[PDB]
Amino acid sequence: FLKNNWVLLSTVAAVVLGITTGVLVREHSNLSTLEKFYFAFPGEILMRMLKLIILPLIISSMITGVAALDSNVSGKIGLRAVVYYFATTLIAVILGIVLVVSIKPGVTQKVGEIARTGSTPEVSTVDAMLDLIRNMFPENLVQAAFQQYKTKREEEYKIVGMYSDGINVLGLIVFALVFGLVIGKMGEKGQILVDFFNALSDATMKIVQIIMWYMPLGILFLIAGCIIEVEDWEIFRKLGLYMATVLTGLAIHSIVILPLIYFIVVRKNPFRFAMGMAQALLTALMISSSSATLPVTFRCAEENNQVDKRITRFVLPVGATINMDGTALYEAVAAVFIAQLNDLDLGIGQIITISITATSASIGAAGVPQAGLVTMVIVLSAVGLPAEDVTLIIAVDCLLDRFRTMVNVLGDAFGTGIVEKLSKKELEQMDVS
Repeated sequence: FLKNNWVLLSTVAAVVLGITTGVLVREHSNLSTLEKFYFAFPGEILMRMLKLIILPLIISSMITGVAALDSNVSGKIGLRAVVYYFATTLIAVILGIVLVVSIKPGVTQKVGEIARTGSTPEVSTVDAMLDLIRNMFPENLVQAAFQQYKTKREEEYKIVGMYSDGINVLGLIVFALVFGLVIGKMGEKGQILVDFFNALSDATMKIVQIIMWYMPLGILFLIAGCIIEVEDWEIFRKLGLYMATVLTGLAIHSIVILPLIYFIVVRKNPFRFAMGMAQALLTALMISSSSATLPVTFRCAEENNQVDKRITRFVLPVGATINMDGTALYEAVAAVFIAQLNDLDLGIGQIITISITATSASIGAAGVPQAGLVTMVIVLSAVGLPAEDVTLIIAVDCLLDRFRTMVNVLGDAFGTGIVEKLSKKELEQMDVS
């Protein structure tokens, strides 16, 4: 078993050791504010090392996957993937609404005891929905590689725009898809570009494999530092039911709904599918970033369970940005909890409004600095509640974001096989032409 499953064993041992180190240092020592940063420094180095790979990997993988197919086949596969993602997001939103309504956590608790932290960002709903489309088509490609576009109202108000930092994944993916479609059709004129991007993708995969060797040491200090940062257990005890209901929703989704759909579509063991991606699930748990974890998910999905290259190369980059299942669940649950905190009546129209708003805003908050706060503000504004109440959950927002990424990765892994089976006729038909 050793020397072949070394990476997974090292990751598990690092997780256990980091938990032990963090709890011991917190319980039997006291550190200053500055020293915790120097204790978590290796985690930051690992996080920037993983952040750097994202751009070339995403671009080359998307271009290769799109150019490896034909126009009609690419259209059909993209349509199937989009339909599957939308259906699973809508089902997740319904599940979250039903669970949070049935549990009724906010009624028993009192608003006065809970303390507020952080601030409420200024959000305009229509402006955000238009910013999505504006970012879909950036003005500059080089600027789109590390910057995003934002618009705010100012003055009977006029619109003024500005550029802020942050890689624009959506616009890059759209342009890569168009470029891959074009050079797939060019043929003998675009073969050199296809070869260039294939080589770039392979080199990026090798660099990722190199980074995976150092990953466990970073993970140890990442976990230890994250555990150290907690101030007291009173905030967790007061908000225990909120974590209970979000985690119950995520677990129910992951264990029931996705394997059930997999069984209605295909016929195999969904749990054999799920157990082969433990490395990717852990990667998601500690790194907690769907884009950063993409190389690991790619590698595990390609190697462990033998999936075809075209389906993986085309489904994984799209599912990185579009698939938002845990996010929507958390938005719905937290928003309804906030509504319960205040005096409100749960009408059917209001529930339908929340159901639509959670999905729409979660799709809107696909890639942004703080998706959760913006989505919560949009949902509250649609309902009519004040936007200041987003501050309460911030103290316990970080914990769930670790499991949301794991759920998203599992959903992408299941959807890859689902689409593969669905379009298995085309793969065989076009193999010789």
